[PDB]
Amino acid sequence: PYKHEPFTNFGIEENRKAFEKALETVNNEWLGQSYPLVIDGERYETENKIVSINPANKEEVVGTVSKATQDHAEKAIQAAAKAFETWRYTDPEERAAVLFRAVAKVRRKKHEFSALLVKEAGKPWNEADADTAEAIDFMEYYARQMIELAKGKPVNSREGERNQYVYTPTGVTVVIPPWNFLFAIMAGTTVAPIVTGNTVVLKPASAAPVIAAKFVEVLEESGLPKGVVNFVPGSGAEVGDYLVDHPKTSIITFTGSREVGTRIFERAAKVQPGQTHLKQVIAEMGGKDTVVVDEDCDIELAAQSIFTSAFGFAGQKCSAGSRAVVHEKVYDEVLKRVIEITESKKVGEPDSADVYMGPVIDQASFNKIMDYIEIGKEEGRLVSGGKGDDSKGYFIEPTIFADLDPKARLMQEEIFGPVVAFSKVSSFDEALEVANNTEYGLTGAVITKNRDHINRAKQEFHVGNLYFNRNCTGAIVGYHPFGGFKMSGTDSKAGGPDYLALHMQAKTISEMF
Repeated sequence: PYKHEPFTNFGIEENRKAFEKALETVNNEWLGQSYPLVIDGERYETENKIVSINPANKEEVVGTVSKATQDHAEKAIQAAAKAFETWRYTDPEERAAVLFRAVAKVRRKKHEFSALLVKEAGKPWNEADADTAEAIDFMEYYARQMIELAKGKPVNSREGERNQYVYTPTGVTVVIPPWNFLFAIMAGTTVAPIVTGNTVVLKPASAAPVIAAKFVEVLEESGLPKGVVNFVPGSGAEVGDYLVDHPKTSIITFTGSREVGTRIFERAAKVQPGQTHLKQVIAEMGGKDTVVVDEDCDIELAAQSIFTSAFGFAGQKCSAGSRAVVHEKVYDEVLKRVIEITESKKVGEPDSADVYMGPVIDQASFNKIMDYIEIGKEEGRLVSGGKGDDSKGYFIEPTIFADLDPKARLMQEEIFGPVVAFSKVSSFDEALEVANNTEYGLTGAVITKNRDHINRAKQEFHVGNLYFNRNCTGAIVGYHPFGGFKMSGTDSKAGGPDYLALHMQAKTISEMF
């Protein structure tokens, strides 16, 4: 019985005023508060801290969170291990219930959760609203999915026996979510194991730990027993490796970079002394996403599709289309039109609805993107943006490079910033060739009036999320399941039908009479 959370229409004055009301509530009350580690229901504070800043205004502290060590991580694993022993026998109805009232708490404070993402992550108003609505969706949808899974799957029974095929919970689950989709993905990859009866150690992205802290609190208020959820933000150097390596860790659910995910996949397979199981890794490892524009297309749609793909949340999306692969017949026109839409938009602090683009997340991220913009001048032609300054916030203009070789670094490597790369092709055959030439297979868009080309792409464009005559940054839970092939990870389709069963192990029960 599921339909998605409607986005806030920011054209109505009645909606615009409520968000304005909510942002000053966050500005004055929610901000600058202090958040401890949470292990087995107990609050741990350290003298050493992670300081969360407003990326649009680098000297406004959003909050200061305690930083965990290898000892705190050790205690978190045991907390979750011990808590698993009872939580795994909890009625699926009473696990889905924790999610249902956690939804209700988030829906009540919808605009102020959104306003915190604005503050902590530098998210524009529509983007921050979409993240919260998507967080709501995950919880609603995974609650309902567990109810359905508790019915089991039918198998054949011979005359004189009763055969049952059911799902059981697995073990301790290390959750490592990213900074970019700070709410939704972290809400989804946290609630999915918990509703399926597993116990969680949550290592939120240190680039944004206040939302996760606020979310952990929401789950404690929702009926979670001590140790089911554990909050341990810290260094991937000390804490991260330790959680992955631990003998009692059963599953790691990871969303982030390819280089980190590769390390995790490799490390988790190594059966440690005292380990009595094989570790499962669920990994979404970003992408390098492609908008194919055919010879015969709606040009306006092609341009609007490239634009939103490239510059939704300053290009800092796993799904972000940093690649424009465009037919020679329409090349110069589509490029002309993309430049017009791009530089008509306003980049600044998201203190109003009309700001389409905010800043990047931090200094390290600012540097990397700025290091990549230099590479684009050596490899292509700068036709828009390329300017950035980190003096008030980490602000970089939406950047467009043209005339790229299909094998250029800018056409191959994840940038996670407001950058597109244009490449001209001379047929649809060559367009799929270049579209398929990266190490990734997350998302892809095709813009075409040609029916044969749609049908061909359905078989031949090798991405997990394939789109026709629209942008490649859709991903709505229950409508478009999300996950990719190749180096985009293990293709675990978040917000689809198969995802909860990935956290569970099947049990066959048979009684001979």
